[PDB]
Amino acid sequence: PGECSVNVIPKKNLDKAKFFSGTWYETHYLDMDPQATEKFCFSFAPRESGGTVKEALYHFNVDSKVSFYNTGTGPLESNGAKYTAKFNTVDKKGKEIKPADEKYSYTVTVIEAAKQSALIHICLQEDGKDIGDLYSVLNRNKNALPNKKIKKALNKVSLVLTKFVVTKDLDCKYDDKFLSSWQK
Ligand code: HEM
Repeated sequence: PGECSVNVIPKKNLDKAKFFSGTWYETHYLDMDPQATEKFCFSFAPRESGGTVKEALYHFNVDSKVSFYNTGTGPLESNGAKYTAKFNTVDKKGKEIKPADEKYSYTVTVIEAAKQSALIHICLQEDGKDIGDLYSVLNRNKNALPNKKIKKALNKVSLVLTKFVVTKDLDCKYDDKFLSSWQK
């Protein structure tokens, strides 16, 4: 069973306006499938209004040199640092090229945020059942190292940063304009 991790604790009192703004780059990631060894880069632009999150997602497969673009939309939980979204597929210009498949969703939890850093966890689900999960360290700057608060959050749940894949040395290609222009 590709079971999602337990003990994923949403940050208490996340500053919403701060987190749900601008562009976040993944700097480190830990796919919980040890055989998922394809190198990836990721960036996203999450926005929130009225209790609904609308975000633009960008992945880049370093192995295959193929990128894919998604948008996700879903309700923010009352705790303010977790949301479950449905997603579609779009092209670089924002047009839908594949509609949302109802049977798929994902759940994002913001575990910690400090200064220019954040730590999130994503659980992918098919029909409300776990199909896989990933932790990611985020930063406003592609090359930056995480704040110590991020490490403390990882240690609370027996993870260490060395187990994460480090992005900065890979041949990432980003579409920063797709994200910068999100909702403009
Ligand atoms: C907010 C954070 C993230 C969200 C919401 C997210 C969302 C998604 C979604 C919806 C898919 C499925 C796309 C599809 O099958 O059509 C996907 C696939 C995938 N994502 Fe993420 N992702 C996030 C972060 C990351 C990060 C940080 C990495 C690694 C650096 C990553 C690696 C992957 C991989 C390896 C796949 C499988 C792609 C394939 O089938 O070729 N994701 N992600």
